[PDB]
Amino acid sequence: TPEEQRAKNAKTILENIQIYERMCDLFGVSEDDKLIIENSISIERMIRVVTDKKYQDKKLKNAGSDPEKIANAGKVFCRLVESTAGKCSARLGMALKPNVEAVLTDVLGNELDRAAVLGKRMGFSAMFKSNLEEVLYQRGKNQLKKRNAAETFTLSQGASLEARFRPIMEKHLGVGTVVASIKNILASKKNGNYRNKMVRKPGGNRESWSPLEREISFLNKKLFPGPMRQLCKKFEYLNEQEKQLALNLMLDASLILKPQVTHKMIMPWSMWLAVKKYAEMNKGSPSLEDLAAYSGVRAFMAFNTACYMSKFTIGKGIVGDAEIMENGNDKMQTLAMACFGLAYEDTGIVAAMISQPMKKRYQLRVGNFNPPEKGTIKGTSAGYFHKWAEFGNRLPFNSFGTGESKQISNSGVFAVQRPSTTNIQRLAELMARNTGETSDNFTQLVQKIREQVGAFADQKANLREFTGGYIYDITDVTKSNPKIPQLGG
Amino acid sequence: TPEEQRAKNAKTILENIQIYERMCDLFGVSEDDKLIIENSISIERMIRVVTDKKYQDKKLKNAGSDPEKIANAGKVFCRLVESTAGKCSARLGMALKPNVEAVLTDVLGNELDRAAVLGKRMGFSAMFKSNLEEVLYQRGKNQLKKRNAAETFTLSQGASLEARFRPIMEKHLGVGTVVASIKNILASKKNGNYRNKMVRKPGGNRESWSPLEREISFLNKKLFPGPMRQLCKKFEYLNEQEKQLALNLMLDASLILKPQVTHKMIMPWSMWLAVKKYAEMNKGSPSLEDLAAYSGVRAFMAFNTACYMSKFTIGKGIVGDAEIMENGNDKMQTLAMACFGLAYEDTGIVAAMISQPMKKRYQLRVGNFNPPEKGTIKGTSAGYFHKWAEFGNRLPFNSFGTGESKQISNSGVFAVQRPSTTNIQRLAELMARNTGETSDNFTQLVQKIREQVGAFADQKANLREFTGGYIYDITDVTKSNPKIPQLGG
Repeated sequence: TPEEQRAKNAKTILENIQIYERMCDLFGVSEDDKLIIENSISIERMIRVVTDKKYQDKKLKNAGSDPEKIANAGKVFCRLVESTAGKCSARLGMALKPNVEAVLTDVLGNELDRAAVLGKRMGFSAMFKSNLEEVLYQRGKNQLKKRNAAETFTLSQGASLEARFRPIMEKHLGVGTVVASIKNILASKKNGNYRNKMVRKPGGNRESWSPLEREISFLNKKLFPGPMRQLCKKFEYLNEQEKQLALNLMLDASLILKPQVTHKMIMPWSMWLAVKKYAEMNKGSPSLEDLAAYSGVRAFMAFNTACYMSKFTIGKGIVGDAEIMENGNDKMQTLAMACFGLAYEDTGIVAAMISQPMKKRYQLRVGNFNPPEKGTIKGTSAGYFHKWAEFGNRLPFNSFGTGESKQISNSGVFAVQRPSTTNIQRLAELMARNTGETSDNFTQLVQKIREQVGAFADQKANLREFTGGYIYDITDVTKSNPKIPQLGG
Repeated sequence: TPEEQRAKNAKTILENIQIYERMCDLFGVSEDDKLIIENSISIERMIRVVTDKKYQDKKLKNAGSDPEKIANAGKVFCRLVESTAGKCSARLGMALKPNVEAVLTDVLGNELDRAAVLGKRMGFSAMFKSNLEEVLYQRGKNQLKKRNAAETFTLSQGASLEARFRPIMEKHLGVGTVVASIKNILASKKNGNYRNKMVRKPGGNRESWSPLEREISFLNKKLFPGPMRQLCKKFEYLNEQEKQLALNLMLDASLILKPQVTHKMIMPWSMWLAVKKYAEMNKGSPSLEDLAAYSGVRAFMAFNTACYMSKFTIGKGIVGDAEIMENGNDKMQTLAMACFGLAYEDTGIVAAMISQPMKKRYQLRVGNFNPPEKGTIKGTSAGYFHKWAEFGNRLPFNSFGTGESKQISNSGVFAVQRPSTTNIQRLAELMARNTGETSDNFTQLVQKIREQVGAFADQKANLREFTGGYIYDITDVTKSNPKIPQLGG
């Protein structure tokens, strides 16, 4: 089956490629300029705007009698990079919404109303944009609405998304994204700035239910087994302030605790195009199905492949303010961060894989990715993840558990006078948990969080990776060369 | 929106102008004598007396049977400047309370019972009077009641106000004003010289609550983030002596610490009239909406505009006692101080903006602004703030904060053996602050104040302005010419 999954993935990407090629020709993009990651972003952006069904309802509500509003409902704009003589600039490409719909309906089928097929791939793109926004600008103008601070922001990977995508992206969003959503849903229940809703998810659960259930379900799919998932089960029976308090403490606990939260890679569509043209310029050996997965070393193959000759803008100006500034390899880091979701990964790990030193925001420099008045083109530094690694989704051992099967209330076939490993107390706890015990949960789990943090603050002594874990060479997807990132100071 | 805010402001001032024009004609003021700032003050004064609802309740309580008390309840007096042959004097203007009420109800609407509409503009005027009193005479006869010393007085900007205004003026009053109020409220709880009360504030908070809450809220709106606002949250749970002790130390800390406290400009109503007549004498180019803001360089435009030809009294006598005395430009300084609230601003900054040397009380001379037996008129020195500056409301960087987003408990997708930036200790502090930790706060925050002062006593090395900050020319609202006030001795 996984080979056929790589094939369906390869077709999915080939569709995105065919759309993008058509989009590039549609706005008049020059052949070399098609490679541009900024152009990837611009097309992907335009597709979000067109596909924003909610905002289209609202647009209609204010579209009024004005013939200028009505004509601009037919036009679609795309700010794109165009180059000449090694210099580069923006152009305002324009095509009608039916032109965009034609390409989309042609490649994905007339039933774009299969919200699953278009929304899956566009969720992944919107997530990549959300990633890049998150590394860029700490979401300030959105958090002035979404009302929460920097630590909450760190756990809120993917929370730059338009609301419609948040259901689609369930697995990969950082726990804070869900938490912030719930906290803001309680504000919406005061403010009326919202419409409440009901949904269903085939292949997962045919349950037919609201944001309340949906969020709690996603929260259960994320939280740590035992106490935190038990708080997740309690959650419908917390009062609203108890929900906010619980959310806060769980969010804080999630700053340490790393239960199942899903990584993903999303390279830009122009990098997928770059992979196609690379395969072409390699004369019939690099095969996209070999790269066609949301997981595993195939992702590092694809990124380092893009690291041969892919192209992007350099503005002389900065996403910065002081006189200290730094090079395109920092853009290359930013791209990598956005592509693999590295924003809360270990910089030391990354420093060894990228095989160059890593950084914090006080040090990070980049451009805006938005097509320029004037600037210059640049191409990729070779092989950049000169070491790779195996991906993953949870803590090494989470927390200390019970005996695995022994030390329970002993059985006795043989008629012999005996001691016993008497354990009726934890047996009665297992009965209490499976019967759904409900008295003293909030505080109980608050305390359990307090002491679990302490236990973890011991467990750190070995709580570090899946036990084969090292930064192997690109000559060593074979995991032959186990080596550590750093000793310390 | 800000253009429309300038328009509503311009209408607000035009109303004040129409009231003042009518007031000037009502007491028989000569056309040139209408410009007089002392006349501005006298009208504004009379309006306070009429609008003092509390003191009108008390007046009724002692009005008794006496027909002389009853007739003088109908009369309203106004001591005003009148001039002849370059000499000047007082006249006791008289009009009935209904005459004053007619002008007010005519221009602001019959519902002067819209306490917001009249009280907003009158709070700003009463604040200007409080400013001028504060620079004049260090509030001695009020502080014999309000029981606190010179340093407390310096932080108590606006504390000359009648009580009713203190709620209205919440943003701009110096922190000491609130503090002194709280300390005197505790004395009132012994002495019974008061009635306690309840209020609500739309557009801000629909909470419906007493001076205790109101003061604590205003105090929270002022105090420094972290320790001082945390003391602000504790405050309801301090004992009464602990409140007094805390108030003292916070007040002392506020002598160094400059968290958010709001500047304002209030030029005299006769200076707004002077702006009108100036516009008139300029034949259709100076526009009041261009000047219509409580903030920004528009204020220096208006003051320097008044600096063309505005007029005021010179008495030969002095608010002074020794044989050393000095000129009308010192009145001009006093006016400026009262107009912009400069009383605790840097004299060096002001010396460069006014483009002439600045002073302390041992050097400051002025008149009483109260219409005279005999004296002479004088007019303004030209362009007086020959340099201007950008306004502001808080310290440059307050105090040193955390890392902004990095150096928290690291996440790990990749299965690799690793060090960590282990920071569980400050993570547990963030949990303690968001859970509302309550054991050891008074002393804890006393200590935090002690050490914060020390940290600040280091941080002074750069703690100086918003980083673009200089005394630019009036030819340079364009901020083109960055230059420093002084090097030192």
